[PDB]
Amino acid sequence: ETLNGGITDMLTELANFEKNVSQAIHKYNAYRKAASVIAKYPHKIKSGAEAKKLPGVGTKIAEKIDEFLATGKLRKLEKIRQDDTSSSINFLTRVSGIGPSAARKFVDEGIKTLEDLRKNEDKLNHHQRIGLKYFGDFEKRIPREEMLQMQDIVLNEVKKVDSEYIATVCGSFRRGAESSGDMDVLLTHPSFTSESTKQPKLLHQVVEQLQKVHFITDTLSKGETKFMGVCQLPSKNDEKEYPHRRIDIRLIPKDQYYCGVLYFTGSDIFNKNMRAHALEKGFTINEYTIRPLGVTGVAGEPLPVDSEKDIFDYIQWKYREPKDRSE
DNA sequence: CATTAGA
DNA sequence: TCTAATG
Ligand code: NA
Ligand code: NI
Ligand code: NI
Repeated sequence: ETLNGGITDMLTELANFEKNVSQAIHKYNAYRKAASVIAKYPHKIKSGAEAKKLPGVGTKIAEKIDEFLATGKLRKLEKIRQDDTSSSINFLTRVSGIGPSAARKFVDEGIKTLEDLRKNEDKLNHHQRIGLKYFGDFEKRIPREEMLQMQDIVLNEVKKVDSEYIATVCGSFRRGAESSGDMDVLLTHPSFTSESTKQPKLLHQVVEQLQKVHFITDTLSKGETKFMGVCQLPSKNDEKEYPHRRIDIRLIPKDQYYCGVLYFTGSDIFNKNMRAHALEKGFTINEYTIRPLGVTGVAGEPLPVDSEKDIFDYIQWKYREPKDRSE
């Protein structure tokens, strides 16, 4: 957590680069397990040789570790940091819609910057285009103050359309966060579950709703179970307009809400820990359900859930307010 | 880890 | 169809 920092950080710096600027899936894959295991080791790596005893640690990384340890740097680490092409790749990546593949592609073309990106707006797809348009807002944080306003509106229309609608704004927001990065909206309806062969319109209704009243302004990707867009708060009585903010709505079988609800609510660790618990308590938890464990090794049979409580009761745990779902 | 776009 | 990119 801190005695192997410099090792874990450089190593990750190492991993990410092969992953991105290079196409070395394995190397990359190599750098991460080590940085993973060099992470769990309870003592101060004092030498490569020392490290080396590790699993996944070979001659290459170890050699590396000696250099880092000896001198407070790595050349391999310094050259790349310096490298313009590689730089650029990391940057271009920042364009929502922009992935390593395309970032590499734009580069060879000579598209390095932001401006280079604009000047060839033609070269981008919708997504990337959108992203291009809202790069500054895109990167900005979401004050809960606003998260407050946002949610308001959204349950509003949701309701408006059909009163049978269940919207919940999940994630860090849900957990009290003073700030967020995009809103996540969990959506369900009775009239939609596990079997009941869809009702794409269900999602459909609501997205339309939001646009209709101007909350929704763009479309990043619209599917029959997963929308992904952008949004904006009606810029007041002037002098102050709201920054474009990402958005995502998702339909779900009413019979698997809460797990997902629970799940998407985190925290990652809260989840992981609770789930870990369910295991002892003879259960299995995941994003869509809750099945009791059969000694045979495993088992199935999704237990009925009506609320965040049910899952709790099941694994006979203390109800934890989302506030305190931190871990 | 699944959904969407896209070519 | 596969491959990319988001979450
Ligand atoms: Na990106
Ligand atoms: Ni368009
Ligand atoms: Ni979200």
